[PDB]
Amino acid sequence: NSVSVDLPGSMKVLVSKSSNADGKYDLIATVDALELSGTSDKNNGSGVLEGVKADASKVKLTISDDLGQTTLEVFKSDGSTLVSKKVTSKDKSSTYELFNEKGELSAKYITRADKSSTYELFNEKGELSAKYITRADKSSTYELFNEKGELSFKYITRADKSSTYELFNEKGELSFKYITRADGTRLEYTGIKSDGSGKAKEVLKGYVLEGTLTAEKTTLVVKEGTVTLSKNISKSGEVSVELNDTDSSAATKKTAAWNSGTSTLTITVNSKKTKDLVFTSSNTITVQQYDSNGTSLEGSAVEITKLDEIKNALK
Amino acid sequence: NSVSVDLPGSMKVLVSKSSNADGKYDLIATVDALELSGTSDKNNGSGVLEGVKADASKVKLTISDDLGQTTLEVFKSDGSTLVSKKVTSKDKSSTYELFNEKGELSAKYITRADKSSTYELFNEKGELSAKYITRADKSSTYELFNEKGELSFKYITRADKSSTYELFNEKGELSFKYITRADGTRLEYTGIKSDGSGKAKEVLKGYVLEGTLTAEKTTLVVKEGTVTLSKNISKSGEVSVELNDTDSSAATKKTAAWNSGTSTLTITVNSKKTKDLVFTSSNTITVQQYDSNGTSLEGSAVEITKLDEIKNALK
Repeated sequence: NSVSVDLPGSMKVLVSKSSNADGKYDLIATVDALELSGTSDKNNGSGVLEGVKADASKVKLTISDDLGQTTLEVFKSDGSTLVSKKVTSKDKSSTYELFNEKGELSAKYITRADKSSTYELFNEKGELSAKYITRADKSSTYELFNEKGELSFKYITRADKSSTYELFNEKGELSFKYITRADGTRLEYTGIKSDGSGKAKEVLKGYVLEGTLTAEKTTLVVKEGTVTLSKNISKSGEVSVELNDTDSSAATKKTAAWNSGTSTLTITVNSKKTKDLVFTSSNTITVQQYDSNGTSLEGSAVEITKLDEIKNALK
Repeated sequence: NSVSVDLPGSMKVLVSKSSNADGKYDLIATVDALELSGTSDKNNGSGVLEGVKADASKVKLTISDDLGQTTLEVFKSDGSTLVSKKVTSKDKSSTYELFNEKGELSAKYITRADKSSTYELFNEKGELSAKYITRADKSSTYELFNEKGELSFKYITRADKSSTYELFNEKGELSFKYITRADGTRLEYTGIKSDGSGKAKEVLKGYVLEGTLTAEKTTLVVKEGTVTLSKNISKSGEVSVELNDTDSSAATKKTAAWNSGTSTLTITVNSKKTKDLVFTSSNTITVQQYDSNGTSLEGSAVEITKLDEIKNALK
């Protein structure tokens, strides 16, 4: 008679209660349609079991002494050229390797305790041709490589539901990046140089802002007369806004203060606050005027629909 | 004064009501942060408008005479090397082309009336390196190509929520295919030859069926004594089941009939129905016995959990 033992990788092994003619315990398990058999010094279900299919391909199940991992190998009829290998741990992490006709690594799937995973594809040269990475927060990264193993393309989805397409030049350097936010506003970077500089544009509902990219930050600029509004976006997506006016008259010169907590730029002329520009979480801009004391806001905040309207607010 | 005209691709053009000094109508539109201007013989908003950015890159908007399509071209400062081209029709279909630094096609996105689309990526050689196709029923196909423009990989999702991974050999012939159904049962084909033949396995809950693949069909086989059960799956997923017994005694010989409408194989021995094997929509097998007249089913249908149980039913 036998005991059934649960193993990592949703497998079972049957161990004899009594040892055999040689002092060993007899093992049986079923993989695919095939009964594997083996023997072990231990009676806990650990050991090696093997079988041979009708096509003479071979299956080997290796169960570690503490039942902490299983290895399942499938071989061609020569007994040494791998078809597949699956290593599964007690902690539910596993590596699955797939081999091509030659017995060389063709694809590899890795899953982890956290439920994250990686899929890798390999070419005729045994080099990594594509990789898809899923993390536990739902986010993912897909990478395509070229004959030199440099990036040709990359697509990233995030938890915030943004997506990014990245294209790379012949040398594997980022050349273009296209970010689509969940709300459908976009950032687009073109002509990106080896140092991470290039041209930038932010696509908002009803208008576009233009500017430049450095490795440090994105700077989008709006000029009207002598005033220059600059909207800065760090690599991490943190917005900060500034204003400079070359007007030297204390009567007409605009200055401003940025409040990071309220995402609000407050414009001042001649010692009095004149308006608040709010840079909202919906990726809109609203403008609202202060009263003649520069002390309280009047009327209601007005959502900007056009770049001319931003320019108007800077006059 | 001007009239505003709605165009394909969510654009607007302002046309003068009155013609100009040369008998032409003046056109204005805004693309990105840039005011484009032009003139036309017509007063409907059709014609060509152009602008030059602060970096001397150029934008050209071509609006057809019947307002049936727009073409928006972005050029480098030379005025001829494309950065991007977007052709948009009245029927909401559009082609978006992206060019690399050299002015060569790097990526192309096509969307259609039906809301289906294709994304294409091109390599340094101007050859198709990857393609993603989304159809209107939600289904999609992703293809990766090699340096010879033959397939290296393909991933397909369907409306029925099945997925398929396909791997290809050095010559671009299918070598492996792994089908995962929505219920988590699987078909796996290995060692696929140029004629579409190879090894097959169906992964069911609790057991695996093995067999072979031809271009015609998948045949999974279960043998017990002199009886052979064959489960056939066409390329389209249509199941049919047959049984043959080499037993020559009319007293013990099994035969069977397949009912495609009820997905049921009915076994007969000695002129009496003995059991129904149902091949269910959940990709399970149930067995149920007939009474001693072979006329009505007795007890209840029992879900098979193991290959040994199928073999038992064939004894």
